[PDB]
Amino acid sequence: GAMAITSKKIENFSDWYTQVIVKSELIEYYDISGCYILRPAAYYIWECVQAFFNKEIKKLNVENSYFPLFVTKNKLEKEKFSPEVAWVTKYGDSNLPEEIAIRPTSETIMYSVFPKWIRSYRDLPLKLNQWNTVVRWEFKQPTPFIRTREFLWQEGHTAHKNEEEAVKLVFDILDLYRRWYEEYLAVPIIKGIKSEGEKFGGANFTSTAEAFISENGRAIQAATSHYLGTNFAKMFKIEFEDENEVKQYVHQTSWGCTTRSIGIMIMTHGDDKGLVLPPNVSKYKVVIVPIFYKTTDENAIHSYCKDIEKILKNAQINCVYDDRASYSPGYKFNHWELRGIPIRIEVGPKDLQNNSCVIVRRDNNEKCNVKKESVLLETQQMLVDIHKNLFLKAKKKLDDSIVQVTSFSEVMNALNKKKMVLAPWCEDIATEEEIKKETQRLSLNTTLSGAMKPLCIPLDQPPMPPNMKCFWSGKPAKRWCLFGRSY
Amino acid sequence: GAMAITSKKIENFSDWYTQVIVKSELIEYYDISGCYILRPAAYYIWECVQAFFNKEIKKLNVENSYFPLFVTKNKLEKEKFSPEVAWVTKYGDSNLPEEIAIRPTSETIMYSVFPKWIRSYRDLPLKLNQWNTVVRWEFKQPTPFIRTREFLWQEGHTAHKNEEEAVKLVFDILDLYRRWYEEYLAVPIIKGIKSEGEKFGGANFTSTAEAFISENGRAIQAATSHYLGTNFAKMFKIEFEDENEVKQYVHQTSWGCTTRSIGIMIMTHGDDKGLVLPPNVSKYKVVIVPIFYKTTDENAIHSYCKDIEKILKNAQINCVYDDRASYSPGYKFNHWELRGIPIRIEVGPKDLQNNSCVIVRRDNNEKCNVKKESVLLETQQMLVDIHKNLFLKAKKKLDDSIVQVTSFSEVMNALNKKKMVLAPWCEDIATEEEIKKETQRLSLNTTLSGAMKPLCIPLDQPPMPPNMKCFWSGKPAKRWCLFGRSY
Ligand SMILES: Cc1cc(N2CC[C@@](C#N)(C3CC3)C2=O)cc(NC(=O)Cc2ccccc2)n1
Ligand SMILES: Cc1cc(N2CC[C@@](C#N)(C3CC3)C2=O)cc(NC(=O)Cc2ccccc2)n1
Ligand code: PRO
Ligand code: PRO
Repeated sequence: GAMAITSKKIENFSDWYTQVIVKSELIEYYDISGCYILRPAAYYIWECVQAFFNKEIKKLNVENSYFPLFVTKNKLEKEKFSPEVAWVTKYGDSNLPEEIAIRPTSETIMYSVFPKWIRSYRDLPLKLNQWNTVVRWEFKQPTPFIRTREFLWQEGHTAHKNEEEAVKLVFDILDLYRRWYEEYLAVPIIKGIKSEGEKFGGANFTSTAEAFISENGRAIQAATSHYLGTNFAKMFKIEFEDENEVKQYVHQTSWGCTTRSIGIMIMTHGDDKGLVLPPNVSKYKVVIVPIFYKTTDENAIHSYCKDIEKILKNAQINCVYDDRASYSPGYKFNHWELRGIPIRIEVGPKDLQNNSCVIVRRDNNEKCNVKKESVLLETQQMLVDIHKNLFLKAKKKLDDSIVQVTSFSEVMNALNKKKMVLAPWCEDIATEEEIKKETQRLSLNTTLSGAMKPLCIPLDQPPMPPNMKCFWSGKPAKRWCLFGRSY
Repeated sequence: GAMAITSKKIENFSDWYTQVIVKSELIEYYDISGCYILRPAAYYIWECVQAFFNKEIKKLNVENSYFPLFVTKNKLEKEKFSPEVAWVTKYGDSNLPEEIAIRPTSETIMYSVFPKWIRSYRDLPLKLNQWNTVVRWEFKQPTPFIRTREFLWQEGHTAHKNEEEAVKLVFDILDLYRRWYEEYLAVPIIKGIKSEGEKFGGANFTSTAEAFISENGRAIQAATSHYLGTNFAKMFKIEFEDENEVKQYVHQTSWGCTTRSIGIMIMTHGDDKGLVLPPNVSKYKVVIVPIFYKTTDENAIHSYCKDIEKILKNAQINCVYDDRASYSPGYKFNHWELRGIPIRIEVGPKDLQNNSCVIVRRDNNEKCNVKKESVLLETQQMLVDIHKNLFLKAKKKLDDSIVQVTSFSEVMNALNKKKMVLAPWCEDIATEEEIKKETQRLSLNTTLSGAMKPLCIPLDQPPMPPNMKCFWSGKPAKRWCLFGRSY
């Protein structure tokens, strides 16, 4: 009975995951499949990254707005997601006069009105962002945080007078996403360009951040930044009069990150005692647990712990003193380890008379004795050191998951050691499907598809030797590409 | 042509309103009726009040969460909004296996899972809040901000071990709503209790803040705080084991405020030059406009204005220097008056050599000469004074809209001078419909209904004389009640 996780992360990944997100109180399941309740501990992470991203995109002059949840068939025909689109058809027990659709993304909704806001070069750039939810009602297997039917995200859309400005903003955003994942979630990502078979519909190109879950060998797209060029401008007639009084199409970007980031964080840092949180996204940085070794007095210990609590709160470090008289210290240790609190301070009589206390890190369980008036400083530093540790332990694990190959015969082996492969590729779009269908075929060897897809063409390219040929088709290769199984 | 408003507020209210919200760039209309785009200037107000409310409800230990947008028929039967509920019935061109509903409110969605979170008195109180959007797909006439089919709001839900705690939280929330409207929107409200015909379905009682628009004589409900008692607990089986090991029902509250607050603010402070913003919800507190009286040099004036801009930004007062070479100073004055900026600073050559500048308040258009090194301080104070002025001018207008009456014969007259009436009332629910139907009948005398409804029973009650009888039914009266036309 007790608590904790009954599956080990390295042995039954999927069940370890569902156990962790339910018992850490991040998530509640719901009676519609693919929909989940975000309880306060998870919503707090989202609020944290929201504050960071809002502050960074105000420096780029992006402004927040809110657009409607619904779109008409009329405006949806200008883009001619068709099966992922949910249709509202009645109110109460009577039918609507015209059925309407719930947004899977806000391109058509927003660009239906862009033309009245953009008429001349004086109106550019236009830079909008929304924090909202979208609905993609697919019938594949959902995964909490990772792939859901309704999810929270941010979506930004910009319009510029030329291509250079737009592309610069695309890559500025992509580095903001790098920081979102590193400075707050302590998660390393790889920047790259999607192949033509995988880019956003209507984009000129799609840039992307990719993460990897090494325990089950799967890549996950972490965020995207599309250069749309003038494609949507042509569809929606977003013209402006330039400084030579010539009509031009705007050059557009759109970009998005979702609550999938939370999932990625859990899958990277979680362990067999459960959740591990980077301090910057944990509401409580410290939990103080008292220990009464049948002590002659509770109240010296109560007094001491609340002294430590006010030391910590005066310096704006939010913490909690678990003084519940009903539970034992061991119960409390596990209760807060499962909920991911980064630092635990224990005081017993032994520590009280040495004017000391025990500090325990949640990441490596290393315990340290520290004098009372030293605790604040040693807490601050150690919070910092926890982040770096999490990050670098994840960074190493990312680096050691990429096997460089030059022929298809090396590929299946690497996939079955739970790796991605970096391979020379001709980038012809037909080969994408072929590679998918062959890797799946040779996967006869755990609920998700064995196909390997192109994940991204890394921005950091290794040199392409002179006559190096494509690992799949034998044609002359153009670039190095990442392939792997994904979510 | 030019710009501005072609209708005066006191003569064609509804058209003045639509002109103001479109031309101040608060709102864009959409091709689905009753749905509106919140452009950045309006969304900024919402973000402001969001920050205030988040900080205040964290002091009450309310925690933010996110629940799904959809509910099943199954969970919707436990509450047996039926016509306001939109039904999703297909994805793409295929039908869903079971149709699902979009939330008009989250009671049934959240309380379907409350029972697994509340099992014992140790689990109470439970305090949740959501920032989200809801859909009420009615076929009455929509009004931007005021009554829409999709709107943004906050909804809080709490569960307590007894009635006293729950009721205390109800009225704590109601005073937070009072502060939201006063300290940020500079809008006075009246606190009261809804009559039994107007309270939330399933509530024990509904407390409410009401506002009044004196230019067209209409009350608007500004926010609500419901004491649900154990009604929803009985429906959803939210039981807990108390400290005497007896099974008890939780006592619940729910409470909400929407973007209707923005509308109320516009209707209170707007004038014939357009929008008037309280500084605390304006992104730009100050706009600096340069004036070149055919000056021998632009650049002394450019230098001076940017000096003033850095004085203002160093002290964290966000402002904008309108240096567009194309437009005249008069154009710029109207451009920023229409957009509601509270303070305008003008510099011409005359002012530059006196080392002075002109400060103009947006509320009363009063202009004042001020020395350069004095500007910061005189800006700060004047921002403050603008708020109080707006508030008290609105407060007076609220007070002078209530006529106290004792018989029905006085009522129609007061309604036609655009007043509310405070009347002695027996509070029998039947009379509600009767009073509605009679006032509408006698309204033959501008697109909205002439019926007068009970708005609220004020918390601030005048004394009820000994044998005072109900103004409608002649029965002995119980309390004083506000009645009027509403939105
Ligand atoms: C939670 C989450 C996230 C995301 N996506 C999309 C790509 C992206 C990135 N990068 C967004 C564009 C920015 C991302 O995170 C997508 C999703 N659901 C789905 O696709 C639908 C679905 C539902 C159930 C099963 C299978 C599929 N669910
Ligand atoms: C913008 C906004 C606000 C609010 N409501 C509700 C009461 C409340 C208060 N207090 C909320 C509970 C807190 C409020 O603000 C309600 C609405 N639409 C509607 O009723 C539906 C509708 C749509 C078109 C025409 C006529 C009616 N639209
Ligand atoms: O869904 C996507 O991938 C793009 C980026 C956000 C809006 N549309
Ligand atoms: O809609 C209402 O009036 C209540 C308060 C927020 C949730 N339900």
